[PDB]
Amino acid sequence: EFQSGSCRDKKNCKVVFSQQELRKRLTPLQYHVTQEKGTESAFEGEYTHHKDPGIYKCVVCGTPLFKSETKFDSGSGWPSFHDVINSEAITFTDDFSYGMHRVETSCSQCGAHLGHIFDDGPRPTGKRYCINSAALSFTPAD
Ligand SMILES: [Zn+2]
Repeated sequence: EFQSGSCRDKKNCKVVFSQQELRKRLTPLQYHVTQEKGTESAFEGEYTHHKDPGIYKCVVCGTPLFKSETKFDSGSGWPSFHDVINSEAITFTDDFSYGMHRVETSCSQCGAHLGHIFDDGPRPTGKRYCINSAALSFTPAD
């Protein structure tokens, strides 16, 4: 009666890298977050206080995820966006850890763990995509 598994669990990701390639190409924190559903510490991420115009992509596979124009300061300690470039890029699953309910967000293309989505976001969506800095790469606007 709930949603579970990324495309890695289902062994049907469109993009698959070997763990060996990812160990070299990602920092230990980026690897832990995206590959082991880790969470960076509050305010650990470069992109938390970062307001330059551009596009944030999945740090693993490069799929575009978030526009700078939806980024906002949630005071939470992690990057926060009120919308996604398009929802087909995200796998939403139910997270029941710690005796609470949250919706985890993962990349639908490679399965990377990104973060969570909450209902305390600003207008116009009311959504907060709460995303690890270490799950993202940033491409500055032209
Ligand atoms: Zn990805």
